[PDB]
Amino acid sequence: MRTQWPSPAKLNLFLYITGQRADGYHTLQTLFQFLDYGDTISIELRDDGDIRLLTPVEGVEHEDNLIVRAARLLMKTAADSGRLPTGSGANISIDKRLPVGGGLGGGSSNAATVLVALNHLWQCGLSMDELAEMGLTLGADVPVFVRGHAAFAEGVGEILTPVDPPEKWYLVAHPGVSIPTPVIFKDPELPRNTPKRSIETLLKCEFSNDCEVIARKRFREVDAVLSWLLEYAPSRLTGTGACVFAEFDTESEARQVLEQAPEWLNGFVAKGVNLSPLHRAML
Ligand SMILES: Nc1ncnc2c1ncn2[C@@H]1O[C@H](COP(=O)(O)OP(=O)(O)O)[C@@H](O)[C@H]1O
Ligand SMILES: Nc1nc(=O)[nH]cc1C#CCNS(=O)(=O)C1CCCC1
Repeated sequence: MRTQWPSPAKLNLFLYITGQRADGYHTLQTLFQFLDYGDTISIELRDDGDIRLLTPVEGVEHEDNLIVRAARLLMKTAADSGRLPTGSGANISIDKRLPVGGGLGGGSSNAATVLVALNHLWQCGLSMDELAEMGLTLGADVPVFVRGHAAFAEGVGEILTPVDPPEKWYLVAHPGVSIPTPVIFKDPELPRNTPKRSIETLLKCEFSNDCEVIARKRFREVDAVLSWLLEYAPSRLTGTGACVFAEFDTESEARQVLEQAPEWLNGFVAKGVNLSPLHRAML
């Protein structure tokens, strides 16, 4: 039997950088919402203990792939606590719609979907807390996807308070440039002093992304996409870019703007989701 599992994108609806820890990571205040749009991961169980990703992700080696790393990490954690039925393995395939890189979190979502699916399929019985703890070792974005709810995130992104932001419609655009996440976070001029504020304050304040000014300055393609969208709707960088999104109250308006968009915006339209499609599938 094959099972299929959603791997949704996320948006950072706002993002404030509040400081930096000694190990390099930044402490932030951000608001995660899923999109009802993303990759689909298909899994067929194996009985020989092997883990095989059958569909390569462009530019990613098999053992570097967050899909394989998640699966191996669950297998090692489960086997070390006696929670791995003998012979547990998997064949994994992905229909990948999310850009590799871009701020939509596709790789982290892939890892989270694999952790959740294989925990169920192999019957490891790991708790949400346990999966999120292992997920954090694969990326600071992974716990929000594991836990499955829109959330106000503090710390480095793993301190998650569920909130239900309005589920807007979004035109998500991908500028034609790859921005490595470390470039933004290493920039001397990145805000790392935005005051830490309460969720009420942040919900009433206009949403912004502290990384946007640097992404726009350093990558002309991002500035171009943001300038175009800003004529139609509130629009912002998500993550550290390059992806930008525009927010609409209705599906109709979002799709009309996308119809007008030059092809170099590389756009799609999707609705916000406060419950992850992964967790809606798990019901
Ligand atoms: N299954 C995967 N999907 C996407 N990227 C992956 C995957 N496995 C490893 N990666 C790596 O992670 C990076 C992209 O991660 P992703 O979460 O897509 O970033 P972003 O948040 O910028 O979209 C790439 O450098 C790539 O090498
Ligand atoms: N806290 C971090 N510090 C770093 O130095 N690197 C990565 C970090 C992370 C994280 C949680 N994911 S996130 O989406 O909220 C974040 C990633 C893109 C922009 C916002």
